[PDB]
Amino acid sequence: DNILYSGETLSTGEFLNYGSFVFIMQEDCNLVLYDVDKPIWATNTGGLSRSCFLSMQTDGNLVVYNPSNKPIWASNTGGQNGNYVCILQKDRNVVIYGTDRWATGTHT
Amino acid sequence: DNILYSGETLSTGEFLNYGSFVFIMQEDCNLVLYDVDKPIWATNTGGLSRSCFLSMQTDGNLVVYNPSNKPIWASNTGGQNGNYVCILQKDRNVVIYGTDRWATGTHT
Amino acid sequence: DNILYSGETLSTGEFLNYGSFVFIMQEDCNLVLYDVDKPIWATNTGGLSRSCFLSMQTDGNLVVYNPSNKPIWASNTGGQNGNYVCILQKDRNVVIYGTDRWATGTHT
Amino acid sequence: DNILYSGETLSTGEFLNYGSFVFIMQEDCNLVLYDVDKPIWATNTGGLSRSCFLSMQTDGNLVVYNPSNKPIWASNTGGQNGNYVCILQKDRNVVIYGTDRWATGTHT
Ligand SMILES: OC[C@H]1O[C@H](OC[C@H]2O[C@H](O)[C@@H](O)[C@@H](O[C@H]3O[C@H](CO)[C@@H](O)[C@H](O)[C@@H]3O)[C@@H]2O)[C@@H](O)[C@@H](O)[C@@H]1O
Ligand SMILES: OC[C@H]1O[C@H](OC[C@H]2O[C@H](O)[C@@H](O)[C@@H](O[C@H]3O[C@H](CO)[C@@H](O)[C@H](O)[C@@H]3O)[C@@H]2O)[C@@H](O)[C@@H](O)[C@@H]1O
Ligand SMILES: OC[C@H]1O[C@H](OC[C@H]2O[C@H](O)[C@@H](O)[C@@H](O[C@H]3O[C@H](CO)[C@@H](O)[C@H](O)[C@@H]3O)[C@@H]2O)[C@@H](O)[C@@H](O)[C@@H]1O
Ligand SMILES: OC[C@H]1O[C@H](OC[C@H]2O[C@H](O)[C@@H](O)[C@@H](O[C@H]3O[C@H](CO)[C@@H](O)[C@H](O)[C@@H]3O)[C@@H]2O)[C@@H](O)[C@@H](O)[C@@H]1O
Ligand SMILES: OC[C@H]1O[C@H](OC[C@H]2O[C@H](O)[C@@H](O)[C@@H](O[C@H]3O[C@H](CO)[C@@H](O)[C@H](O)[C@@H]3O)[C@@H]2O)[C@@H](O)[C@@H](O)[C@@H]1O
Ligand SMILES: OC[C@H]1O[C@H](OC[C@H]2O[C@H](O)[C@@H](O)[C@@H](O[C@H]3O[C@H](CO)[C@@H](O)[C@H](O)[C@@H]3O)[C@@H]2O)[C@@H](O)[C@@H](O)[C@@H]1O
Ligand SMILES: OC[C@H]1O[C@H](OC[C@H]2O[C@H](O)[C@@H](O)[C@@H](O[C@H]3O[C@H](CO)[C@@H](O)[C@H](O)[C@@H]3O)[C@@H]2O)[C@@H](O)[C@@H](O)[C@@H]1O
Ligand SMILES: OC[C@H]1O[C@H](OC[C@H]2O[C@H](O)[C@@H](O)[C@@H](O[C@H]3O[C@H](CO)[C@@H](O)[C@H](O)[C@@H]3O)[C@@H]2O)[C@@H](O)[C@@H](O)[C@@H]1O
Ligand SMILES: OC[C@H]1O[C@H](OC[C@H]2O[C@H](O)[C@@H](O)[C@@H](O)[C@@H]2O)[C@@H](O)[C@@H](O)[C@@H]1O
Ligand SMILES: OC[C@H]1O[C@H](OC[C@H]2O[C@H](O)[C@@H](O)[C@@H](O)[C@@H]2O)[C@@H](O)[C@@H](O)[C@@H]1O
Ligand SMILES: OC[C@H]1O[C@H](OC[C@H]2O[C@H](O)[C@@H](O)[C@@H](O)[C@@H]2O)[C@@H](O)[C@@H](O)[C@@H]1O
Ligand SMILES: OC[C@H]1O[C@H](OC[C@H]2O[C@H](O)[C@@H](O)[C@@H](O)[C@@H]2O)[C@@H](O)[C@@H](O)[C@@H]1O
Repeated sequence: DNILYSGETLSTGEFLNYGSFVFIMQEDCNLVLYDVDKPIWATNTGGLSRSCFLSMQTDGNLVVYNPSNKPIWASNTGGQNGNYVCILQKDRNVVIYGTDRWATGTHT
Repeated sequence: DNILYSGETLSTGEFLNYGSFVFIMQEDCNLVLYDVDKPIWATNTGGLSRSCFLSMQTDGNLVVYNPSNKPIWASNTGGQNGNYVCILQKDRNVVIYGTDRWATGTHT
Repeated sequence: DNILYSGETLSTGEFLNYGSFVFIMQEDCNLVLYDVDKPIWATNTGGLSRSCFLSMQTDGNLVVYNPSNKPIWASNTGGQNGNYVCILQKDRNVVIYGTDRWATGTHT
Repeated sequence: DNILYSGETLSTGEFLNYGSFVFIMQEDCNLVLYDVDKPIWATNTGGLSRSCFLSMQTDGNLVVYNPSNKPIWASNTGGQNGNYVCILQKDRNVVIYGTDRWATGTHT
């Protein structure tokens, strides 16, 4: 999938993907955007811990947590509580949008 | 694709899709969300014109336009100018989120 | 997903999808190919049973089974035992190909 | 897309993708299967030419050609003329299946 919704987490080894782009939460705690095999962007936090998870929070903050729940890296975009999405876009940009402004209200 | 970015248009017959969900801009100008063959939601504007297109504007407004560029239906969420996305989500909700709060800045 | 591999089954309500095309195993036991809301092809076996499942067998036969495991419809392409795939193609054709002729051998 | 149909070609830089798997026809003429950034399989023909293209032929043969149309590598599965598909499967195997055994005949 190419979208991480607020309230969701990407566990170790999990990722967002689109075409040849992979945004992965690595086991060495480095969050990396790859274009095939080339690292395009990273949090540069590899080695600081093991088995981190990525959380797209309801306050709009994207945070990498270690098992002890200490924040290793954050987008520092926390703020208003609502619904947000982190998207790995077709143009290779990873963007956080929010909050929701309109909906059809057809959610199950 | 399941995302319509601001600055984009879905021409007549074009759509957003995810699994069995299809959000289509029909030729009879009705914008309909289908779950397989069942209409789940619609703007109920079929017959009011022919060959309409759907525009996700930079002001956050989702508008259905007829060829003469007159708005047939709108979400009425127009406002701040920026970047927005209209997503046909995995939970079957069609939602508009915006503006962008953070990005890796890796866009080509 | 747009591929049903041999050894797999699509339970009631499950489907293959690609763009606006949905090949679904309905609860009324009718196997239907939809292009948005229009039925393009069907086995025309709706009502003959309830809760059927679709099986892409290892003998290359695509069979619709009722709960009592009696074949309601079949492609009648059963034959050589091997690996087959039933694909809902981008050109809107649903095709069974097989057997395998070559592989990288990189399966987990 | 995760399927290369017979009669199609993947030009230089083009690829098949599924999840974190990328089967790419590189500009250095090496055909490589990547699992994120790790090479899982390759034809090991990098440097033998520039700007090769991958062809899934109607005779069931998968061939890497250089601009001068000389075969750099082949699966050597050429044979019966018909319809074939090369699939980058969900189980990380890249497999060629063919020929077609059955179809709904709903192709546009
Ligand atoms: O250009 C962005 C960024 O790229 C490089 O950082 C990304 C790499 O950071 C670390 O070196 C690792 O996390 C590495 O990950 C690979 O190696 C790991 C250790 O062998 C392995 O566990 C992983 O599976 C993966 O293969 C990242 O690829 C670096 O150039 C940065 O300076 C730069 O900002
Ligand atoms: O915020 C007040 C509201 O909170 C609690 O309900 C939360 C749900 O409210 C609605 O049903 C939806 O907004 C639902 O979320 C869906 O729609 C969103 C956009 O409309 C979208 O962003 C989500 O992804 C999802 O599809 C909320 O989850 C509850 O306490 C209510 O009583 C209260 O009024
Ligand atoms: O429950 C939501 C909504 O569903 C129904 O409206 C959707 C239908 O609206 C019109 O009837 C048409 O636009 C129809 O579209 C189909 O028929 C067209 C005309 O034959 C055809 O051109 C299209 O390709 C399509 O097959 C929509 O499906 C209705 O029950 C609403 O009351 C209700 O709000
Ligand atoms: O707004 C001021 C800015 O406007 C003009 O540039 C617009 C581009 O600015 C950045 O490069 C990006 O924001 C780019 O959009 C990409 O990133 C967004 C999030 O960062 C994302 O929502 C988009 O989808 C896209 O990936 C903008 O397009 C120009 O006049 C600048 O000089 C000026 O500073
Ligand atoms: O052109 C192909 C084929 O189309 C038509 O058959 C498909 C329909 O067959 C039955 O009528 C039903 O299975 C129907 O399914 C819909 O209705 C069901 C009952 O209301 C419902 O449970 C399903 O969810 C679905 O909405 C199929 O759509 C028919 O014209 C054939 O002659 C023709 O061969
Ligand atoms: O047929 C003889 C063989 O059968 C049993 O092994 C079956 C597996 O054999 C290989 O490992 C693979 O073929 C594997 O299937 C993978 O590759 C196929 C193409 O190579 C592909 O179609 C499949 O989808 C899958 O990716 C088979 O599952 C076993 O009894 C062996 O001892 C015996 O030699
Ligand atoms: O385990 C499979 C296979 O892996 C390795 O071969 C794959 C690599 O082969 C060559 O080294 C290159 O084609 C390389 O491609 C990368 O480097 C290129 C040159 O810098 C660059 O142009 C490409 O974009 C790409 O980044 C492949 O990755 C090797 O270990 C084999 O022995 C082994 O069989
Ligand atoms: O082989 C004899 C036949 O060849 C020429 O027609 C080729 C087309 O024939 C059918 O229309 C289809 O098979 C079509 O291919 C579609 O269906 C295939 C399975 O049925 C599938 O594999 C393909 O991907 C495609 O969807 C062929 O392309 C022509 O000379 C005919 O006159 C002649 O009888
Ligand atoms: O080290 C990374 C950042 O860690 C902290 O920010 C994370 C926290 O921010 C907000 O308090 C909430 O969103 C919390 O849920 C979240 O954990 C700060 O120290 C920040 O400055 C760091 O950049
Ligand atoms: O008939 C549908 C709506 O049409 C108009 O709104 C559309 C316009 O809204 C803003 O002015 C901008 O976003 C424009 O680009 C857009 O066309 C209004 O009449 C509204 O009340 C209607 O609901
Ligand atoms: O009624 C549909 C078809 O049912 C039977 O064929 C299904 C069986 O075919 C082969 O025997 C095997 O592949 C079995 O696994 C499969 O169930 C036949 O009666 C056929 O004539 C019908 O068309
Ligand atoms: O060097 C790779 C292979 O090249 C040749 O095979 C490719 C040719 O095979 C069949 O003749 C047809 O499918 C042709 O279209 C195709 O180009 C052979 O030399 C083979 O032995 C090599 O392995």
